[PDB]
Amino acid sequence: GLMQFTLPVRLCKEIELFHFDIGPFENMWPGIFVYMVHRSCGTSCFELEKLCRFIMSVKKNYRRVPYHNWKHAVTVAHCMYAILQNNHTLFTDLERKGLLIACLCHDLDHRGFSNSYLQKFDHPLAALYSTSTMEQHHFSQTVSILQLEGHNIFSTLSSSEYEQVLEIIRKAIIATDLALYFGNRKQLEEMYQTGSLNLNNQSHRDRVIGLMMTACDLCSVTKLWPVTKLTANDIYAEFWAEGDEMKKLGIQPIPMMDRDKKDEVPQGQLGFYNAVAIPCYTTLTQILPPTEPLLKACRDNLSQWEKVIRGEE
Ligand SMILES: CN(CCF)C(=O)c1cnn(C)c1C(=O)Nc1ccn2nc(-c3ccccc3)nc2c1
Ligand SMILES: [Mg+2]
Ligand SMILES: [Zn+2]
Repeated sequence: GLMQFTLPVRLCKEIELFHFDIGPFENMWPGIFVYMVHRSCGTSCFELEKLCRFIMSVKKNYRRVPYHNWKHAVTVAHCMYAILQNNHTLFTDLERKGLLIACLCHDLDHRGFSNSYLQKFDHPLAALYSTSTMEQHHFSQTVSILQLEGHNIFSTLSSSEYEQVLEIIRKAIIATDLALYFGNRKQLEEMYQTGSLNLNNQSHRDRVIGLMMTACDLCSVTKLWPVTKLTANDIYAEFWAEGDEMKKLGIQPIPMMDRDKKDEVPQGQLGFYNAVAIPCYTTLTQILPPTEPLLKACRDNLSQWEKVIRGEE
């Protein structure tokens, strides 16, 4: 109390932009997160001692995989922060509180494998959670960490405020299951077009917060081209390892996961931008107009993948 986090000038300003890159200095990421909570939620949302202890236990439970790591957690929270700060007055006090935490926690204890690999390996998590296998695990890890002594950042909330925030976080985290995204965006499309979209309807906020989660989760496609391209390398490093593991189980992996089919990456990025990213950011921009720079940067990065195919890089 009276203790602002502040950042150096270039970060203080660039952090407000959608395309911000949190940088290679790991020891600055926790401070970057606290700075975003303090400015998004207020310096009174969380007891600093408890928040710091929660952040460090969350960090310790991300693994050293090439993509689904602690840098991803904080990257997906920064995007969510930019959305919240550019749409200040559309979100409740409890939403602003839950959603950044949801983003920090959304991939907790990920191992670098798809729900499909879990299910074909017959991993124990695939018997406990038949659909959204990893995403039910991530929420489960969030509640475990919140119940450690000194880790309950939500202590000051009423019984009912506490239940509403754990439920915002659960739905936020489940929505990051891209299998759920296609149906969620189709329904959001129809509802905005027929004019039936209603932000007082809790089931409508739910869908809208779910789309925000998919947008933040995919936010490597909204960065400066060299961030986009270099993150892609991490992303394939996991897909190809998964593919290698599929081959070990006696299963031909999908092309996306086969390191033998590297040559086709450019065209696979095009499919993903056209089938997933662009429609995601299009529908999001319709509903929250100030998110348009996510759409515009996604478009620039698609045209960069096109250039790759055309031999221009
Ligand atoms: C993390 N994640 C999934 C969670 F693990 C993602 O989808 C995700 C998030 N951000 N970005 C950029 C990605 C991503 O690149 N997605 C995709 C999605 C489909 N294809 N198909 C190919 C391909 C197909 C045939 C031949 C070669 C390649 N390549 C991709 C790449
Ligand atoms: Mg995930
Ligand atoms: Zn993620």
